[PDB]
Amino acid sequence: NLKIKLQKRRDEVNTCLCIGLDPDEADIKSFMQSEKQNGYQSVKKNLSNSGELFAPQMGGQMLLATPPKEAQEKDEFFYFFNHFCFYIINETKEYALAYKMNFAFYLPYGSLGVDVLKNVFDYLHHLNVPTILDIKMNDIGNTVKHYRKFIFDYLRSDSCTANIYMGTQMLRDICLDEECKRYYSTFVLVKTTNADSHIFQNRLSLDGKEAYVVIAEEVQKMAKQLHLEENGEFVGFVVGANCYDEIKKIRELFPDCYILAPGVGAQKGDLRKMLCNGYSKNYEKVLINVGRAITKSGSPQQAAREYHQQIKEVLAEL
Amino acid sequence: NLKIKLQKRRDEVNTCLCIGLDPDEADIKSFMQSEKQNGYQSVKKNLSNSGELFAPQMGGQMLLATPPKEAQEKDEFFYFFNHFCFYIINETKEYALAYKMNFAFYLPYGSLGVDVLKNVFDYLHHLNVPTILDIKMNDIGNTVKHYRKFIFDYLRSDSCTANIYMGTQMLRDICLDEECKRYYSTFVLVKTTNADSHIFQNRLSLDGKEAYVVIAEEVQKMAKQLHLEENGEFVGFVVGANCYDEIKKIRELFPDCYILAPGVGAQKGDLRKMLCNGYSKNYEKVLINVGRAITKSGSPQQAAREYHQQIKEVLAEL
Ligand SMILES: O=c1ccn([C@@H]2O[C@H](COP(=O)(O)O)[C@@H](O)[C@H]2O)c(=O)[nH]1
Ligand SMILES: O=c1ccn([C@@H]2O[C@H](COP(=O)(O)O)[C@@H](O)[C@H]2O)c(=O)[nH]1
Repeated sequence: NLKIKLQKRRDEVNTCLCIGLDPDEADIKSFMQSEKQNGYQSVKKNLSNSGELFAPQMGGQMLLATPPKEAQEKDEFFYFFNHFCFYIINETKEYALAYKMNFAFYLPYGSLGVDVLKNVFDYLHHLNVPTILDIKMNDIGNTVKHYRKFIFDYLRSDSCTANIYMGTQMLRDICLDEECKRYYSTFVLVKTTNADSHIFQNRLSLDGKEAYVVIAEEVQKMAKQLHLEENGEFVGFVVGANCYDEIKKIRELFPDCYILAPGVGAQKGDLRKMLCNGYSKNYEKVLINVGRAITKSGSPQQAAREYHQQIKEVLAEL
Repeated sequence: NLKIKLQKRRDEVNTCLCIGLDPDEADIKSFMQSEKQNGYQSVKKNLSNSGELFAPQMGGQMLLATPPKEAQEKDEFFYFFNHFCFYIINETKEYALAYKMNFAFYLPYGSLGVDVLKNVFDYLHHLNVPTILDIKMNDIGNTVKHYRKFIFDYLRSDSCTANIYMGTQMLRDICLDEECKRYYSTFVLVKTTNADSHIFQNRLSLDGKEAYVVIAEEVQKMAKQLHLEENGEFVGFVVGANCYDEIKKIRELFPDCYILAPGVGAQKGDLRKMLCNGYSKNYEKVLINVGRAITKSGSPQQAAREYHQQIKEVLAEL
């Protein structure tokens, strides 16, 4: 159960930093270039530092090797995609409460990237680090059951994100299995980081309440009807790191809620302002996601350490 | 460009029936059982009737063969998943304006199902039948670019579905490539078929207008700013087949809009009532999606022919 897992992890790493692992083609190609030049230094670390060492299920023999030849363009790309991901994990895991992998990044190459994603989730499962698939899933119940199988049975993710524009009944098919015997956590989109996010989230309303509030309220009504919390799980909220007024409102209305807050770093969200406004003494309840500001930095480990330090200093103020 | 493609196809098949291809585990297993017993009758048709015959890129040699042995459980499953999909297509293509494949169904088995999905889209591309990926995509622009690559470059889909809870700016990154030189169509969720769909879509409002209307209006404002229609493309709307009041309102507000209307068949939507309310003389502008009522019927070809007939009779009334 996730609530205990997050609490245990929080005490181990003393942070609420969530590392975003969203690799793009340039990331992979660049890592490949630098590894070819430095003689595969980061892959060597991946192979020794995976502790009980990890055995990838998808292309394990080739990943655990010398690298594929340049003539094998697909295999080479798969090798360097997997090892890029493992490199980020190994460079940053000491500083991470969780990892969030955005599904979109693992799709442009067809099934190749899904095998990578499987190896990533399997590695995180090996390390027992909390995991989130940013899939923003939304559909009718029958279809949602199939998303559930992929996210929770196949990837064995700890949580995912969901978009509830359709209604809250969909939560019944993502947060519970068929038999009503296994329970899963999700984070519902409430306020997003994009510039025009107010157009529906704030401008629409009911009975004096902005849409994002109505969405949050209805979500927790459903979470209570599903008995998630008695079964060690929760429905959390995605609230953008640049959404200062909203994160304050959400923490006020739902003191015990779990918030996932992307937007610090590449998107210029004010970490200190958001963490202050969103603060919970139980600080696993504000996951501060940082992707590109770590994965595209000269030194992912140093970047992660820096955010870890900032968050520590801000938590101390609070 | 899609608008001409749909018009041409409409004149060829004289219908607006959109076949949903959402195979579940029971569908695949059942097809496998019956093929083993009838001596692979449907696969034989798949192999001869694919015209210039189709050559699958993913596992083509094994798919074009005798079937895999039962000991090879994964290969067997892939073989029967692909051939189930090809069977539905071959049994129904004479009656289909388009096919809509819901992404969720192609995920529970990991990368295996994505290879199947690639072969499905590639076959439809071979046949030049209009295609829709029901992915309900929603994210920030940077991430949306990666969904675009998968949907439009990799799968070469004609269109997809999108959820615009985040805002309409996201349309810029799904409907246009980076260079602003290729244009793509999408259908935005407006009104959905699930029982509690009114909770946000109708109960939220702005200035007397229900949410689904505000969403539609803002969508078309953005579609016009993107110049899709001058480039042969459109942003359409998903409006449930059981959403009679809303489909009427949407057709009234946007006489020239393209509607995708799921819900007939398994979900009990009233085809005649919806088609009447949503009617356009340009009848490719109401795609009536029917999935399970065809794919789980004793005879997909007969089921498709029946819907084809009903739609013809209703269009004649109108
Ligand atoms: O409102 C939201 C919801 C989700 N994300 C996701 O969070 C991550 C932000 O990554 P980065 O900007 O830190 O690289 C990406 O996966 C993005 O899709 C946002 O940025 N904003
Ligand atoms: O409001 C919506 C939006 C999408 N779909 C999708 O349309 C298809 C309906 O299939 P069926 O009920 O005809 O089998 C499924 O892919 C489902 O996910 C709906 O049913 N309703």
